Amino acid sequence: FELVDNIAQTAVIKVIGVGGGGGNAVNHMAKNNVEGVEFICANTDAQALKNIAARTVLQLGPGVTKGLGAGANPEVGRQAALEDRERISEVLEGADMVFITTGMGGGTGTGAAPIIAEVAKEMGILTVAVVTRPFPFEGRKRMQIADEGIRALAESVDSLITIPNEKLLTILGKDASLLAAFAKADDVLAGAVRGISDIIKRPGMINVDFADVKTVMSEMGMAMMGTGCASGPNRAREATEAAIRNPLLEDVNLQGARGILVNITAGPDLSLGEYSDVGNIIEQFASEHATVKVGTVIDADMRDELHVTVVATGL
Ligand SMILES: Nc1nc2c(ncn2[C@@H]2O[C@H](COP(=O)(O)OP(=O)(O)O)[C@@H](O)[C@H]2O)c(=O)[nH]1
Repeated sequence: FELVDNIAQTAVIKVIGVGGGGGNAVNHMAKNNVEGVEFICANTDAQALKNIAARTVLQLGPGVTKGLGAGANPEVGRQAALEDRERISEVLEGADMVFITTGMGGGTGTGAAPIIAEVAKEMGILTVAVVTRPFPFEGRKRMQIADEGIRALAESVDSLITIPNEKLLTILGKDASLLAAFAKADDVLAGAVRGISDIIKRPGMINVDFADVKTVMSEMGMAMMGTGCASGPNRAREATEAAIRNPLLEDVNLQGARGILVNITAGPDLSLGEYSDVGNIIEQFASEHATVKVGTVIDADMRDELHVTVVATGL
């Protein structure tokens, strides 16, 4: 309750997007409602890094690729990354937590991300990776590489949030279309990152800190998440139902999650009343052993709506 942690709200959070898709997702975040974090784009494609939101960029494998980017080849991404080990670390120093975000299935992102996680993880930084999985319409070829990297990535991250791009279609449905599909991806990834950092950076009346997060998140590996967003007299219960009922949490057995982290983002009116509801609903779907951390986020530039965001760790 009363006693807060060592480096609570103060935690220096960096967010790095690897490869193309990643850069896109990141640059989206910048030009959006994602504050308290330092953005960074890291691509082997020197070209891509030209003129982008994030004020910190890192070109990988200058030698290996010559600013031409690992032609969808993971190995080239991994090689370019190892070449830049030093540079990677220089960019990471001072971070309490790092967000490696990227679209798996490509070359830069796929092969480079695991290395970067490896670095940070060594520096003793809370390493969380938020990555997508090719849309069905991307070919088994690409979908094959994704699993591949994800397997490797998992080996060196405190936690790994997978996002089955398929599900995004589920949602979209009618308006499903390349533009929207990837735009949606961008958005969801932003949610995942914003989802957690906001809990640390923009606390509400009841708050969770870095110590709380470190717990449910440190070396848990393999996570999934889902969002809900209601409003009106029962925005609480509703927004929560919607969260669990989120497709992105369709085939997930919360009873299994060793750790569950929750985020309630609402106006200055978010009463303790609701908070209780949010947690009660959760406490049922969770395994009595599971360690559940529920926190509040405060947002003014938002009204009656109350968005809940759950994250199942140590799956
Ligand atoms: N969210 C999001 N995902 C993307 C975008 N572009 C591509 N992707 C996905 O992420 C993967 C990475 O592809 P790409 O960025 O070309 O790989 P890179 O070689 O690491 O640059 C793809 O296979 C897609 O499924 C984008 O703009 N946004």
